[PDB]
Amino acid sequence: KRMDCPALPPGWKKEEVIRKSGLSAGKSDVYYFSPSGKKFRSKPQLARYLGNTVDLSSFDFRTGKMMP
DNA sequence: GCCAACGTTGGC
DNA sequence: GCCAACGTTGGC
Repeated sequence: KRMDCPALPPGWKKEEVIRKSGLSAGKSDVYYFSPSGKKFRSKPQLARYLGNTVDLSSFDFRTGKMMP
């Protein structure tokens, strides 16, 4: 399920999807959803949308935490 | 050797 | 044409 990510602005949720098939079966991808449902797949994609709203330079994309 | 990042595939 | 799932690799 999509769980709230406190490091990001209110309404931002993150979800982790285990791959089901193929040679990378078992690995996982992380996605974020904006307050309005829009899907982000990488830290630079989040960065382009959020801009000056929050400094994502210490943001660990995979876990959803600022790692100082 | 690993994986972030994002192109490509397959199904719709 | 859209998009979720998977392949792929340059940079580390």
